[PDB]
Amino acid sequence: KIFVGGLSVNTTVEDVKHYFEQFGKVDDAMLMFDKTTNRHRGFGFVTFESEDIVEKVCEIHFHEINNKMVECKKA
Repeated sequence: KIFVGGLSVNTTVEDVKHYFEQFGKVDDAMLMFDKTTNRHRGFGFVTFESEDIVEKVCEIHFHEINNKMVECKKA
Protein backbone atom coordinates (compact mmCIF):
# COMPACT_ATOMS: atom_id res chain seq x y z
CA LYS A 1 0.00 0.00 0.00
CA ILE A 2 1.16 3.62 -0.44
CA PHE A 3 1.13 6.56 2.02
CA VAL A 4 0.16 10.24 1.69
CA GLY A 5 0.20 13.41 3.85
CA GLY A 6 -0.98 17.03 3.59
CA LEU A 7 -4.56 15.94 2.80
CA SER A 8 -6.10 19.39 3.34
CA VAL A 9 -9.61 19.52 4.87
CA ASN A 10 -12.89 19.01 2.96
CA THR A 11 -10.65 16.30 1.47
CA THR A 12 -12.02 12.74 1.75
CA VAL A 13 -10.68 9.26 0.87
CA GLU A 14 -12.94 9.35 -2.19
CA ASP A 15 -10.38 12.01 -3.15
CA VAL A 16 -7.18 9.94 -2.85
CA LYS A 17 -8.89 6.67 -3.83
CA HIS A 18 -10.19 8.23 -7.06
CA TYR A 19 -6.82 9.99 -7.41
CA PHE A 20 -4.35 7.08 -7.23
CA GLU A 21 -7.09 4.82 -8.62
CA GLN A 22 -6.10 6.27 -11.98
CA PHE A 23 -2.53 5.74 -10.78
CA GLY A 24 -2.96 2.14 -9.59
CA LYS A 25 -5.93 -0.25 -9.28
CA VAL A 26 -5.95 1.28 -5.77
CA ASP A 27 -8.25 -1.43 -4.40
CA ASP A 28 -8.08 0.52 -1.15
CA ALA A 29 -7.57 4.27 -0.61
CA MET A 30 -7.91 5.41 3.01
CA LEU A 31 -7.27 8.90 4.43
CA MET A 32 -6.51 10.19 7.95
CA PHE A 33 -7.64 13.75 8.75
CA ASP A 34 -6.49 15.46 11.97
CA LYS A 35 -8.72 14.94 15.04
CA THR A 36 -11.52 17.51 15.59
CA THR A 37 -10.22 20.60 13.78
CA ASN A 38 -6.95 18.77 13.08
CA ARG A 39 -7.42 19.71 9.41
CA HIS A 40 -3.98 21.38 9.26
CA ARG A 41 -2.56 18.02 8.14
CA GLY A 42 -3.69 14.41 7.63
CA PHE A 43 -2.06 11.23 6.27
CA GLY A 44 -3.92 8.63 4.19
CA PHE A 45 -3.14 4.99 3.32
CA VAL A 46 -3.90 3.81 -0.23
CA THR A 47 -2.70 0.72 -2.11
CA PHE A 48 -2.41 -0.19 -5.80
CA GLU A 49 -0.53 -3.36 -6.84
CA SER A 50 0.74 -0.99 -9.55
CA GLU A 51 4.05 -0.31 -7.76
CA ASP A 52 5.30 1.31 -10.97
CA ILE A 53 3.03 4.24 -10.13
CA VAL A 54 3.95 4.03 -6.44
CA GLU A 55 7.58 4.07 -7.63
CA LYS A 56 7.28 7.60 -9.05
CA VAL A 57 4.09 9.00 -7.50
CA CYS A 58 5.85 7.94 -4.27
CA GLU A 59 8.97 10.05 -4.95
CA ILE A 60 8.36 13.70 -5.91
CA HIS A 61 6.50 15.46 -3.06
CA PHE A 62 4.11 18.16 -4.33
CA HIS A 63 1.06 16.08 -5.31
CA GLU A 64 -2.30 17.53 -6.42
CA ILE A 65 -5.15 16.21 -4.25
CA ASN A 66 -8.46 17.90 -5.14
CA ASN A 67 -6.52 21.13 -4.56
CA LYS A 68 -3.46 20.44 -2.38
CA MET A 69 0.23 19.81 -3.18
CA VAL A 70 0.12 17.06 -0.54
CA GLU A 71 3.07 14.64 -0.76
CA CYS A 72 2.95 10.97 -1.84
CA LYS A 73 5.28 8.07 -0.98
CA LYS A 74 5.13 4.33 -1.77
CA ALA A 75 4.34 3.27 1.81
